[PDB]
Amino acid sequence: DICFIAGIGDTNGYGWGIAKELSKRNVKIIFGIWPPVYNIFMKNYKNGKFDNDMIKMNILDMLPFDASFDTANDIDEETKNNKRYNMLQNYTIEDVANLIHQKYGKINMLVHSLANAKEVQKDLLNTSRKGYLDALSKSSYSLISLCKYFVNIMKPQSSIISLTYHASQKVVPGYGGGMSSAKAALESDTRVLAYHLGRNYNIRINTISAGPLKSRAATAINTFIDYAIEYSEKYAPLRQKLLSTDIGSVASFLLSRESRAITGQTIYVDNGLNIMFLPD
Amino acid sequence: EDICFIAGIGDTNGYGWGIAKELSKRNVKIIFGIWPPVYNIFMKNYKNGKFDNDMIIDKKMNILDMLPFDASFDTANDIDEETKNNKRYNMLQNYTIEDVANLIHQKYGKINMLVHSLANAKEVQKDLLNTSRKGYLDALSKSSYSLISLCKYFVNIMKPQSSIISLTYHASQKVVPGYGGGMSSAKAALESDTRVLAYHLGRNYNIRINTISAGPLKSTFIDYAIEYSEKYAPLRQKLLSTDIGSVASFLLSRESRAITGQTIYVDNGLNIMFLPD
Amino acid sequence: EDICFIAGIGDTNGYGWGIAKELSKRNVKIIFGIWPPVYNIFMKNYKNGKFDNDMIIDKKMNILDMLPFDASFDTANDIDEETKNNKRYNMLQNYTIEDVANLIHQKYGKINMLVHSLANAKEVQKDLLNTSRKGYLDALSKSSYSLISLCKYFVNIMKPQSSIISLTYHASQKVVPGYGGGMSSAKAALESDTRVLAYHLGRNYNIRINTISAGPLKSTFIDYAIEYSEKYAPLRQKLLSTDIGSVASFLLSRESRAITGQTIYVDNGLNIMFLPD
Amino acid sequence: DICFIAGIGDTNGYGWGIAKELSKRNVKIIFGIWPPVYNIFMKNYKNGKFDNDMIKMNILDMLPFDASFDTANDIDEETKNNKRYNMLQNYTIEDVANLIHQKYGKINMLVHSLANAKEVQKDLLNTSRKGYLDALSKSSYSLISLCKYFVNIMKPQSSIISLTYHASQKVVPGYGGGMSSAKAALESDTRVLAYHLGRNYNIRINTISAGPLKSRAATAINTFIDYAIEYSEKYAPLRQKLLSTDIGSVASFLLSRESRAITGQTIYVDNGLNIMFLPD
Ligand SMILES: NC(=O)c1ccc[n+]([C@@H]2O[C@H](COP(=O)([O-])OP(=O)(O)OC[C@H]3O[C@@H](n4cnc5c(N)ncnc54)[C@H](O)[C@@H]3O)[C@@H](O)[C@H]2O)c1
Ligand SMILES: NC(=O)c1ccc[n+]([C@@H]2O[C@H](COP(=O)([O-])OP(=O)(O)OC[C@H]3O[C@@H](n4cnc5c(N)ncnc54)[C@H](O)[C@@H]3O)[C@@H](O)[C@H]2O)c1
Ligand SMILES: NC(=O)c1ccc[n+]([C@@H]2O[C@H](COP(=O)([O-])OP(=O)(O)OC[C@H]3O[C@@H](n4cnc5c(N)ncnc54)[C@H](O)[C@@H]3O)[C@@H](O)[C@H]2O)c1
Ligand SMILES: NC(=O)c1ccc[n+]([C@@H]2O[C@H](COP(=O)([O-])OP(=O)(O)OC[C@H]3O[C@@H](n4cnc5c(N)ncnc54)[C@H](O)[C@@H]3O)[C@@H](O)[C@H]2O)c1
Ligand SMILES: Oc1cc(CCCc2ccccc2)ccc1Oc1ccc(Cl)cc1Cl
Ligand SMILES: Oc1cc(CCCc2ccccc2)ccc1Oc1ccc(Cl)cc1Cl
Ligand SMILES: Oc1cc(CCCc2ccccc2)ccc1Oc1ccc(Cl)cc1Cl
Ligand SMILES: Oc1cc(CCCc2ccccc2)ccc1Oc1ccc(Cl)cc1Cl
Repeated sequence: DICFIAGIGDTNGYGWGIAKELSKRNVKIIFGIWPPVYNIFMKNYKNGKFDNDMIKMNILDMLPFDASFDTANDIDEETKNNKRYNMLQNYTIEDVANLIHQKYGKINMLVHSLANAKEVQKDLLNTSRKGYLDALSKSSYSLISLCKYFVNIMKPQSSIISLTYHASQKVVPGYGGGMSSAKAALESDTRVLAYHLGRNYNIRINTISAGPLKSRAATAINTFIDYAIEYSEKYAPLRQKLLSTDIGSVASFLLSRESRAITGQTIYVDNGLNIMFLPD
Repeated sequence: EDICFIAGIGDTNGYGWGIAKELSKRNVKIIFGIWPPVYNIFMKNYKNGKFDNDMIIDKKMNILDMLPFDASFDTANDIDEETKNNKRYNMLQNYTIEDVANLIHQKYGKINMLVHSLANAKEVQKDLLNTSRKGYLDALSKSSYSLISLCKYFVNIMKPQSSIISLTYHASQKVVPGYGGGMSSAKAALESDTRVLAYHLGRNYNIRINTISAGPLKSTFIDYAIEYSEKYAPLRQKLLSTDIGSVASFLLSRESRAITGQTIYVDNGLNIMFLPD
Repeated sequence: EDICFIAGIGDTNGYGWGIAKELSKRNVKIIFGIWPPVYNIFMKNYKNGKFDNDMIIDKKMNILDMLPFDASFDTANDIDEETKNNKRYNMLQNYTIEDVANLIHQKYGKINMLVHSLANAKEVQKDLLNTSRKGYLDALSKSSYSLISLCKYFVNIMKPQSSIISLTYHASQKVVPGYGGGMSSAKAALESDTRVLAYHLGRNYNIRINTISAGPLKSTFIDYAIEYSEKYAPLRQKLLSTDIGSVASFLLSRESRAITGQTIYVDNGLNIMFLPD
Repeated sequence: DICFIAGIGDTNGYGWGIAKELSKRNVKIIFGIWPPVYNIFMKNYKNGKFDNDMIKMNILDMLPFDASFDTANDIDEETKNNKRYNMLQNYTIEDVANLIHQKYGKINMLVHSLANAKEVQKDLLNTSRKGYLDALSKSSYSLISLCKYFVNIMKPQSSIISLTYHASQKVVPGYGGGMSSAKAALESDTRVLAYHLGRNYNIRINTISAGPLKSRAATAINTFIDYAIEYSEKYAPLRQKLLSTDIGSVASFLLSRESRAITGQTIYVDNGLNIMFLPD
């Protein structure tokens, strides 16, 4: 059992919570880390910062990974030469697939745990074409392409999950930049992918619609997350605090053979908030 | 020590059984609630060892008890004289929803898992337009309200962070000609009630409730459904009662503590398709 | 010459009226079906001119007839002796669903528009978990099965390409605490049945059926709903009974010939929101 | 009553059916026409080809329009110089808005009736990043931007509609190139837009999920439409043939004041096919 986790940058997000829970079932974890935060994440690892947070994880490997790039030929010269990518290799999608396959053979688990939008702070009406396409490229297409290259290094009857948010289905003002659009496309693509992957590969794919968690990404939005969290803890059917390991144990289930008959689905792990119409 | 009450088994050929089997792997103690008119037959078969092969898990299914259980009666007060006189029922007692909760609580204490696994529609063969008021309401009574009454009465005998599931079918959401008698209507109400119940039980007791929308299991038209499913579903493998079982087991465990009010599809992904390919 | 039967009016303060008004603009002849216990009061008020202002369209609403109509009885056969004896009912006749279809057909011939605009739940004040089996099934009987029985009996007296609508509410799909007694369950069943009925009626009679999910109209918690709606809905204007009326008119016309089996939201867009802003 | 129809190229699609139905209610129609097909469409108009099809429409104007371009500054040099754009002016989104406002003042109706995807023939898994982003840019973002520039030349209480397809919600193999993704994003964006447009502008926006129609675009897909049409006519609850004027009269209703309380909605005009699970 080996899982590649694409999109972890610290211990405060869903990626880490998923890693933690998979470790409990003795799953081998490989981190794919965005080069802008790659070095600091490494430094904190060896300097034992995450030691309190790993309570012990089985981290097979930690690789540079940028889901903007499908192959080495896609890397633009500027990025190629950038201070933070300098200096790094094999971080495209095709490249990490190959690298992982060489080091470890075929894997059976894949987690898409990333999203990005340059103009998330703008509302949809005010988002540029460029910002909107960026959101879809990094948050949605990246999943499709992740699948395309990893299906060849995955066995049957492997499993894939991604993370989404209810703003795709119902209006959440402030979730801007085309992020709502990107989540809607990703939830749709999850179905279409589940069809092709199931038929041709006997591989499963689902997505988890998570509730609010105060992560790096969540703060990128101009107190929105604080309100989100506070509103959820007040109005959700379940009033417990939502933890990243709550999503993690659900991710672990979806990735395991116990969920062998579930595919193409959007599964809500949000203390039930999604079921509410009117505040209390 | 976890205990699960499974309401609605009649043989080892349905979802209830598949759910019992998977739960047993987690060392969950099982209590069966069985429709009185087939209770004695079931006990006989069980005694005659007909289920021995079905019970093997190198682990035996630990069946704590098997009780007569009728989802159409809420309390002793609701038993009509015609069933009181009735052959089968005459030699059985304490089979109303409240009576069974009291029995279980008395004999074994509080439980923490509840499975609603039962449906009945006396006119399931007639299409909706030709279903009588009597047939429709019977369908709703047995298949939908029974869930609410189960929750009403079993919540008092459940631990906090307990979990509840029922079984539903996609005919509630999309048209399946042949799934008649108001069974579609009953499933739609059940999925809606699952949300409303999730709010109440969640806020007032910290108890979760979800429903599993299952693909076809041979437990006529069922042969069509199964064939069509196996031809057109994203996943080619045969859908097993234990495929639903392992999902049920997870929803009933604390691994799913943040999931409630949901309809979870366990159907090889058939629900996602629009047109045959 | 188009004729629409509107089942479920009691005053000029609800959706039924708003729908009658808008249809009148299209020169549709209106027949009202009125719950017997308020039939006489309604006739009196109508006679005493209490509705004259409400009827102005420089066009008068053309009310072809007003008949007693009870959605809980399918045929003369279903009338229980307690209602037979009953004060109000005693002096009225032919108010069962089949009886009214026969009357209308006899007096006026075939119609081509049908509106189901009625809901009743005797325990609407209790939350779902505390609703009795009796209260739940009453809700389903009056609010959901009544639609099926209406279609069953009125289809024989309708022209081809006729059209049918009912009224529903979003509590079926998302939790609205306070909308109790199984009204949420009833609405969920009604929206599902609308699809199943659309298939049967569409294939067998080329008749369409849809439902309108309406926002709140003051016709307690309703004051909350209306206030919340007017604060948080995408559209600020007040939701009028005639906002539902004009949508109903369109769904009942041939302009919507390719729309059937749908739940159409007329609620200022409130349904699309997740969190208050 | 003036309506701008963005995305008509002949009389065989939904745009024309919508034009026809709006004319019946005495609405003034302005066509926005993709420059690749602009000249031939004009030529056929004056050469009376469409005369049989206009049975008489009130065509206020016919303008070159390319929804790929938000402003003149967005036009790339090659396109600017292309044989078919040569030669044409004011065809960006900002430009047609301005032009229409100068000629006619403010309008009250807008129809987004276009879609495009370079790789529609490929299935999702095999779509490139570039193809996928093209689909979203032309089919989805174009609506957002159309709204952004037209809201200023529209009165309250104006109305906007677009066209979508059920492949966003359920799997339709063969609807490739990210078109499924684009429709899912567009249905989501319709909600988010309905919120901002309703609150700030008292303007409505909805989308029509249409059934199959043998149009130019529909044939671009590698007999798929023929099967679609044939399957729908066999299995839809309503077995009448679906006409472009069936959508048109629904479009007319949504655009009119009769639908003043409907917004953010996906309305199915498809003889009811969407409600079916199992074939007959
Ligand atoms: N936090 C929430 O409230 C919440 C709610 C619902 C869904 N989600 C989803 O969960 C997922 C994880 O987000 P999170 O909340 O854990 O924040 P996070 O910051 O912990 O995770 C996002 C990670 O993705 C990485 N990343 C961004 N762009 C990348 C690229 N081009 N290549 C590779 N890596 C890149 C970042 O380094 C970052 O660490 C996201 O898909 C998000 O949309 C989050
Ligand atoms: N089999 C399928 O293809 C399928 C698909 C979707 C959903 N389901 C659902 O799964 C659940 C279990 O059914 P199944 O398919 O396993 O068949 P099953 O026979 O195993 O389960 C139904 C059981 O309910 C019991 N029952 C009937 N009336 C009762 C009453 N008044 N009181 C108590 N119990 C009563 C019967 O004894 C029967 O054994 C049902 O709720 C059904 O709607 C089944
Ligand atoms: N008002 C709202 O906020 C709202 C919102 C969503 C849906 N609805 C729906 O609109 C429909 C009309 O209700 P309304 O809000 O206009 O109030 P209303 O009083 O105008 O309509 C309900 C009518 O149904 C009649 N009725 C009750 N029991 C009956 C029976 N057994 N037989 C025949 N008729 C009976 C009553 O006389 C009553 O006048 C209902 O179906 C309701 O569920 C209302
Ligand atoms: N035909 C169907 O079966 C069907 C079904 C559901 C939805 N739809 C939708 O209806 C809408 C109209 O499509 P149709 O089927 O009528 O085909 P169509 O070819 O008649 O309409 C598409 C038009 O959009 C124009 N267009 C394409 N790219 C453009 C750009 N960059 N700028 C401006 N114009 C551009 C084309 O010139 C073309 O005339 C589309 O959104 C389509 O997705 C069609
Ligand atoms: O996909 C999500 C969803 C949430 C929930 C936030 C809820 C909320 C409510 C109002 C305003 C903002 C956010 C938080 C973070 C998140 O991931 C995001 C969003 C945006 C970017 Cl650019 C990156 C990432 Cl990782
Ligand atoms: O809830 C379900 C769902 C299915 C799925 C297949 C049923 C089907 C499929 C196609 C056509 C007709 C019927 C099968 C059985 C089932 O349980 C049913 C249905 C009806 C009654 Cl009266 C009781 C039970 Cl336990
Ligand atoms: O079907 C509906 C829907 C609403 C919408 C508001 C109701 C509401 C909102 C918030 C809290 C509680 C109730 C109001 C009235 C209504 O009709 C009802 C409801 C209940 C019964 Cl017994 C009859 C009828 Cl005619
Ligand atoms: O949005 C749609 C939807 C349909 C319905 C086609 C149904 C179908 C089924 C199987 C395969 C292909 C198409 C047809 C055309 C259409 O518009 C499209 C689609 C793709 C492009 Cl590139 C352009 C346009 Cl205008």
